[PDB]
Amino acid sequence: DVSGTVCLSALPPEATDTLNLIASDGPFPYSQDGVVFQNRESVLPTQSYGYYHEYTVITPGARTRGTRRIICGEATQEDYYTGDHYATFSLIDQTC
Ligand SMILES: Nc1nc2c(ncn2[C@@H]2O[C@H](CO)[C@H]3O[P@](O)(=S)O[C@H]32)c(=O)[nH]1
Repeated sequence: DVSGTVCLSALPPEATDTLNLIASDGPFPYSQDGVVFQNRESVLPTQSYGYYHEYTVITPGARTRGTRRIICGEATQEDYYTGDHYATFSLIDQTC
């Protein structure tokens, strides 16, 4: 299940940077950005393979990719944020 919707303005600023890179088709800072997210745990709605893609949301100061990600779906404005490495997701509202 999706935890609710959150205003893009309420997420860390780096989430806005990721969304802007997704709108321009990169380039992305990590080679793992844009790979398929399989939704293996069934947390997001069931869809065909390839419907979802995952992108890193940079954690300031981290040496690794950390735990924040944006997951996009194929629908218009369907983007989810996770701050705990795919345990919970919120739908991102880009209008606020
Ligand atoms: N938990 C989880 N991670 C996934 C799934 N599909 C892809 N990933 C992730 O996205 C990338 C490719 O498999 C990997 O980098 P990462 O974010 S560390 O975790 C892996 C999935 O269904 N579940």
